[PDB]
Amino acid sequence: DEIYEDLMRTEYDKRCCCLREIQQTEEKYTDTLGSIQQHFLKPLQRFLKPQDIEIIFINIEDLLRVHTHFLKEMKEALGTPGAANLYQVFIKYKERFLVYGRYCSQVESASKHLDRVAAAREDVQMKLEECSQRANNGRFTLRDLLMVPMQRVLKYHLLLQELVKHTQEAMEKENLRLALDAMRDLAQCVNEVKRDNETLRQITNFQLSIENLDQSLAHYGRPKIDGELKITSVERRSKMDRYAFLLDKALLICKRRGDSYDLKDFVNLHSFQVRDDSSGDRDNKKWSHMFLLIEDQGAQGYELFFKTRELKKKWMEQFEMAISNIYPENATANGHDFQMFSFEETTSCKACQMLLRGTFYQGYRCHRCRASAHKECLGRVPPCGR
Ligand SMILES: Cc1ccc(-c2cnc3c(N[C@H](CO)Cc4cccnc4)nccn23)cc1
Ligand SMILES: [Zn+2]
Ligand SMILES: [Zn+2]
Repeated sequence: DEIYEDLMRTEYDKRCCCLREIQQTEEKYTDTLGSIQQHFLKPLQRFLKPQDIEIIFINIEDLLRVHTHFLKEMKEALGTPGAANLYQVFIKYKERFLVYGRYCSQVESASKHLDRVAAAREDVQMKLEECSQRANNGRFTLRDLLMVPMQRVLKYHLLLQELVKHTQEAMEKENLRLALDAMRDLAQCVNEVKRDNETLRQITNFQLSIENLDQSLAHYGRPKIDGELKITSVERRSKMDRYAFLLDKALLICKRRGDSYDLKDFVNLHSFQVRDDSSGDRDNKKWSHMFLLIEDQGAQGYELFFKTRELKKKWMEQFEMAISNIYPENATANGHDFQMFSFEETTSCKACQMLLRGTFYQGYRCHRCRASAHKECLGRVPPCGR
């Protein structure tokens, strides 16, 4: 991005040059956090209402407080001849940079609110231009500066990557790779928050469209796939034209009515299994591509028909992915009973002790002992009722 680019401006040169670059951009970034606080946050408190400040700036002050201490510890480690303790700074501050979670989640809606407050008031609109002049001579608006903290967290792993490449001492190279991994994890934490928020928006849209559904879709996990299909059942053997929404825990069978969809059948995937039918084959005919969805006690069996082989293939992989998410490998290992969970507060995995990243269905919780864990960590968790 152009705004970040403009704001941030021998074999062992490269190694030493990278250290200067890291320290320079960190000072430049901490001053930018200071600029938002002094030139925008304190003067706008006299204009905007307290709730508007809370929404637009979020925890910006706490970010500045964390980076003030980070730049101080960075300077001491880089200062000492050798800079061998630099890796320890990045490892310690990865856990301190958790404060970014709240920021990353709320920043898009803070930008939207800032636009609304400025559009409604020429008074605020003129004060926003005034602040930009006193801080950066109008080169950067508050709108662009509030997006800078997010651009910055995604740069740390690109900075340490270059430093690792140009480090020749095998022990310092190995220690810096631990700091590089920890920074690569921080960049993944951002993606999980953006990705989960987009899922939460998609769910909201589906609630609007689906009629006669008297339940929140958030209870069924993540949307998998949605689309037209033909359906058959044991008691009604003729193909019914339908629209289906597949989420991790449920399949909704609806009837399309322009934009609106009327719920006809609710299928709870905890009790159902997928069975392939290769009979409709070699893409012979439209609507001949079928698989079965059978209830685990033989109570019901649905035949699902799709227009093409490509479509049927895609739906089958998504049903497999959904049932694997309800019932993952080692879900009942060591006395536990791990089930899909959406965590409100910041939580760590009982097995690897790492964060359950994101804002929606981040992992699993055993209902018995209440231990939290990642999908791939279930078998490693301590036995239920230690
Ligand atoms: C740079 C960066 C660092 C960390 C994050 C980040 C990613 N996921 C979380 C998290 N998740 C919890 C569930 O454990 C729910 C939750 C989510 C968001 C806010 N508050 C609570 N807690 C703290 C931070 N988190 C994102 C970006
Ligand atoms: Zn884990
Ligand atoms: Zn348990």
